Amino acid sequence: VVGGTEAQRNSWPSQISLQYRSGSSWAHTCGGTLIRQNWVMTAAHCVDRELTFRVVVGEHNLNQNNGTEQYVGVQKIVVHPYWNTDDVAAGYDIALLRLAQSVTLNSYVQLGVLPRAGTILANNSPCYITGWGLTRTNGQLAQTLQQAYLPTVDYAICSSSSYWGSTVKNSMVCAGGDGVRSGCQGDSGGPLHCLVNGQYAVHGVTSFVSRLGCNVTRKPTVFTRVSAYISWINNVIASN
Ligand SMILES: C=CCC[C@@H](O)CO
Ligand SMILES: C=CCC[C@H](O)CO
Ligand SMILES: [Ca+2]
Repeated sequence: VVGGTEAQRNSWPSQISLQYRSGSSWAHTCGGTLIRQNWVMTAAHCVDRELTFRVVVGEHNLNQNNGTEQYVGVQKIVVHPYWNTDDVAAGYDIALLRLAQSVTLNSYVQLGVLPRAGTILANNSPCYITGWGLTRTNGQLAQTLQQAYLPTVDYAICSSSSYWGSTVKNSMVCAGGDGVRSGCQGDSGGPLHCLVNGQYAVHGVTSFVSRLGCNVTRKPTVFTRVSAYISWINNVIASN
């Protein structure tokens, strides 16, 4: 997250860190959202490669022991059937991971709330992006969980020539674009928490940003719209 501030360690309990084994050590690669004690929602492009993955819940500081972490392996990866690695702009950047074990819920580990199917947020709705991703374009990962205010930018506008144009679809949500705050490499798969009816629900899964840079004016961060996949999500967790 570029232009963010450290989050209180118990503000976003559904946030998880997706990591892969590099030889003998583990490295953070993406974010994700705990939606079931044994299910995690993330971006399909985060699990495109065939590597060994593990999920960490109740995490705050990646390099320090917080005394609240839970490490669990991933036994099943269900990528959306229409996902195409070479065409992220086509959408469908979403995947579901069945964890090898059910995590224990507590003050630092909670389930994220999903929106009602087909829900569209009004332009400029209040949302927050969270993650341990790059704090600067071509920079380095954040040690502590970062958060940033990132209001939505509706489709009509986001798909206009002055913004993303035809690269953005109605199955995506755009947020930010003030040239100061944004998601960045390492935040992918993470949540876009939006305040609706006095409650924060996960309306997006971080998908991509501009090739020019992370924080670019008129180039908001693009997210997979969760409300457009509610049926698919339930169908998967119902038969797996
Ligand atoms: C926050 C998303 C970064 C994803 C990049 O790979 C796209 O340029
Ligand atoms: C296992 C801890 C996460 C490591 C990070 O990717 C950077 O050191
Ligand atoms: Ca830690």
